[PDB]
Amino acid sequence: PLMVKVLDAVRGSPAINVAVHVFRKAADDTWEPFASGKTSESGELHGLTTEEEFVEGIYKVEIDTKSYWKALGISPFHEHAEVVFTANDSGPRRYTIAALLSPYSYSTTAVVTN
Amino acid sequence: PLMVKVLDAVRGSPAINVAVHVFRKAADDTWEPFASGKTSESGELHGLTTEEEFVEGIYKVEIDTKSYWKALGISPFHEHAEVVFTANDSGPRRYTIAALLSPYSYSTTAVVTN
Amino acid sequence: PLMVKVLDAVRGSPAINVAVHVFRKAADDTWEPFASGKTSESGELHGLTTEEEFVEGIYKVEIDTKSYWKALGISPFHEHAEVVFTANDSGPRRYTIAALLSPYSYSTTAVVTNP
Amino acid sequence: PLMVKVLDAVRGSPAINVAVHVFRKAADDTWEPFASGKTSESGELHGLTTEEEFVEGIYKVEIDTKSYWKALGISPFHEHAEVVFTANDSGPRRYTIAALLSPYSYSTTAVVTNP
Ligand SMILES: Cc1cc(C)cc(-c2nc3ccccc3o2)c1
Ligand SMILES: Cc1cc(C)cc(-c2nc3ccccc3o2)c1
Repeated sequence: PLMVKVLDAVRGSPAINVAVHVFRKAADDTWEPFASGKTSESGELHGLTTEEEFVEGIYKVEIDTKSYWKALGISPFHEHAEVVFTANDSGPRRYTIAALLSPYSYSTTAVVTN
Repeated sequence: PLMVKVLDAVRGSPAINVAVHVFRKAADDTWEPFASGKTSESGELHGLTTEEEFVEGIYKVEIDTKSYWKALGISPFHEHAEVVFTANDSGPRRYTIAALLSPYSYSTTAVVTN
Repeated sequence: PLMVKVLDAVRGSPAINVAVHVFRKAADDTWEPFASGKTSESGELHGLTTEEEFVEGIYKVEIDTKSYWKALGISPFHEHAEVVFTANDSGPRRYTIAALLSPYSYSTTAVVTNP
Repeated sequence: PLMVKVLDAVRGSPAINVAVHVFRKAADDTWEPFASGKTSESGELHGLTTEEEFVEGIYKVEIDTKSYWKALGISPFHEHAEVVFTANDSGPRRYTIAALLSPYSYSTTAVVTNP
């Protein structure tokens, strides 16, 4: 139900081997680790969770943009990109969190489908 | 070798049934029709051309954003979105022209891969 | 030294009355409240801090996009937009944090100048 | 009534010395040259036209992004960014055409105000 896709606006390519961490907000308002991985050669990270586990709640997707740029020998602005949203059962069932990265800028969009 | 993908930033969905026209720049500097179609339920338009036909040159991808918004009952700013680029044989072989649409704004990125 | 500007991609206008909260990473790694305000009729928020107070650190600029959208009758996707960055680590700079908002998408850019 | 502002997403700065050509659709459906200029050190281009001259029409703002990038040693993807819109068809408005540039990506937003 959750996929993350990352693109590099400088090179016009997927952003490969980017670390991504997902957290779920706990009842005490802290962020608890939920799932993680590294984007593939296609810039995608699949397999993070299951329908059973991805219950309604507030989630945060943290994308390690700084390490990505540093590996390319480029100084970037942000520490990371963070995407924070509520998962809602009464909306479509599949969430794609997309991010488009530049050194001093990023875009993120949610594509929510059935 | 050429795919076009269009997303709707207002609804968080693919932009479906969007008309797309591709032109190739002729020797006399006019734009000649090259290929066209409508985006699918996934917001994608595949099958526009072939490797044989997609020779080096300057191409323009025109996305009929205004009709898309009007069909949703929303007044938009732009007449269309236009993406103009040179196809280069010494780069990767597959070009994805992506567009992210809002009523008063759009983003476009090229993802060029092997 | 720190300004925030927010635009609305739906209406083609400044995003007015957007709440913004700034935090700074403390020595204990918690996010300490640093400054807050709301965007004006121009979509800008000025006067958050001073060059004396805006020391080196890791800052988080939280833009309350959900609270903004709900008021135009849009149930938007994100809770807020968070912009996290190291500031002033090569000496004082001026930072503009710009954000462009749509209900299911946003972008943010930093413009950094050396006075 | 017509301003263009351009930012560079790579450097986190205004995009300076960017050429901009504006055209207007003529009665014969050709693109007639309307105004041109270059962005300043602030990334802004002011003074393109006057409210008298900026009549209703379909306008195209061509931003010469390739010419810009080639100079920072980036071979970029696009030839230019084209922004095409109907203006002033409900009476005079003020238009800001903003663009955010990366070598393989750009975004553009319009801010439209009624004086
Ligand atoms: C935030 C943003 C900006 C742009 C120009 C494109 C996209 C985008 N999001 C995508 C999700 C799936 C496949 C292709 C996609 O392209 C996302
Ligand atoms: C992150 C972003 C993306 C785009 C296409 C535009 C802006 C933007 N933010 C602006 C604030 C004041 C004047 C012009 C502005 O343009 C900010």
